[PDB]
Amino acid sequence: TITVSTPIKQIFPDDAFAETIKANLKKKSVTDAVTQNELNSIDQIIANNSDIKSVQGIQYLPNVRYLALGGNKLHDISALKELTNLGWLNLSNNQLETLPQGVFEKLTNLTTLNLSNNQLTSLPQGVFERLASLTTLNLSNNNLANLNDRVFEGLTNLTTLNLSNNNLARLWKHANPGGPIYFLKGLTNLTTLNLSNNGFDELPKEVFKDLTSLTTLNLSNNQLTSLPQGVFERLTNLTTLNLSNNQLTSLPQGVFERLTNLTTLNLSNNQLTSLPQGVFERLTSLTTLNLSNNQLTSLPKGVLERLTNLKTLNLSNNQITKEVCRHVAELLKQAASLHELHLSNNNIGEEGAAELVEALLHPGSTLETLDLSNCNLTKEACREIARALKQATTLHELHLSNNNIGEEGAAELVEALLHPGSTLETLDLSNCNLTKEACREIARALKQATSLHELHLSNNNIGS
Ligand SMILES: [Ca+2]
Repeated sequence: TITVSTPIKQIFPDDAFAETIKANLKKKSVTDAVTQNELNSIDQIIANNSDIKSVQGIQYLPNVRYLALGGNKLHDISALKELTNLGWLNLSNNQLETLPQGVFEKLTNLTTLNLSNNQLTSLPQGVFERLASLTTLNLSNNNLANLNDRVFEGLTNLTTLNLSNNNLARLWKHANPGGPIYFLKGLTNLTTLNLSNNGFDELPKEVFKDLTSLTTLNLSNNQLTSLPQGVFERLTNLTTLNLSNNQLTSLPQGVFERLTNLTTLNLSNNQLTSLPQGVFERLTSLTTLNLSNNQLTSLPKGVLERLTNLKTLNLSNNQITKEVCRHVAELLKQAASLHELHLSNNNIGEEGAAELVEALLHPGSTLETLDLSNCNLTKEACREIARALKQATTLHELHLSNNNIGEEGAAELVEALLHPGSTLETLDLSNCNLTKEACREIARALKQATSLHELHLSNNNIGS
C-alpha cells in the first residue's frame, strides 16, 4: 500500500514497466503521481514485448486479474507472489531459468498459466499444489528434464497440459534410476495432452492409466520404436491420437482396441513395415487414418474392414503391393464413406490402378479425391481410369503428376472428361511425358468441361 501521491517512476524502478503503468492508467508521464485508489483500479495489464526486466512495484496492485507479460526479460517473479486475484497469466518468452517451490502458493484463482518458451530445467515438488481452479498449463519450449512423481499434484481441474519441446525422455526409461517417473498420476480431468518433441524412446505402460477424460494425446516427434500393449488400455474417451514422426517399427496387436471413439489416428512418418490384423478392428468411429511415409508393402485381408466410417485414408510414400490395392478397393465397395484416398509415391502400376478402377466402377463409391502421383502408371492404366471418369460421378479431384502417361494416355482422359458423367473439378497432369502441343490441345478441349475449376500441366516441355 501507498499513502501519498507518488510518482510511478518511484514505485516501478524498471523504466520500461513504469511506462507500462503510466500507459495503463492513461497518464502523460512516469513523473505523474498516482494514488492507491488509482493503483486499485487496475484489473488488467497487457505488456507483451515491452522490454521489461523487472515487475517490482506490481506488489502494490492488489486487483490484477489478467496479466500478460509475454516477450520480456523477466528472470524473477517474486513481485507476483501475493496478487491473489490473478486468473490469467502469461509469462511466455521471458528469461526464467528456475522457479521456487511455492511462488504460486498464493495464486488460488489462477485458471490459465502460460510458462512456454522459457529455460526451465526442472520443477520442484508441488510447485502448483494450490492451483485447484487451474485448467490450462503451458510449459512447452522449455529445457525440462527433472520432474518427480508429484510435480503436478493438486492440479485436479486441469483440462489442457502442454509439455512439448522439452527434454523429459530419460524420466520415462525403465532403467532410469528409481524406475520411470509417473508424473501424470491423478490427472483425471485432463482432456488435452501434448508430449511431442521430447526425445522419448520408451513409453511405460501405465503412464496414462489415470487419464479417464483424455480426448487428445499428442506423442508426435519423439524417438519411439514400440508401444507396450495396453499403454492406451484405459484412454476410453480418446478422439485424437497423434503418433506421427517416431521410429515405430512394430505395433502390438490391440494397442488401440479400447479406443472406440477415436476419430483420427496419425501414424505417419515412421518405419512400419507391417500391421497386425485386428489392429483397427474396434475403431468404428475412425474417420481419418494417415499412414504416409512408412515402409508398408503387404497387409492382412480386413486390416481396413471394420473402418466403415473411414473418410480419408493416406498411404502416400509407401511400397504398397497390388494385393493391398484390392483390399482398399474392397473397402470402398462396402464402406461407401471413403472420400479422400492418397496413394502417392507407391508402385501401383496398371495392376493396381485396375484394382482401383473396380471400386470406382461400383455405384456406391463416394470417392471424391484420388491421388496417384508417381505411381508408375502407364498409358494403358489410363484406358482403365478413363472408364471410371465417365461414370464415377462423385469423383472431383484426380492427381496423376509425375507419371509416364504420354499423349495417348492423356487423350484417353480428355475423351473421358468431355463425357456427360464427368463431374471432375481438378486434374493434375504435371510431368506426365507431354509436349506443349499436347498441353495446349488439352487445355483447349477442357474449357468445355463443365465442372473443371483447376488444371495443371507443368513439367511437360517439348515443342512438337
Ligand atoms: Ca528507473
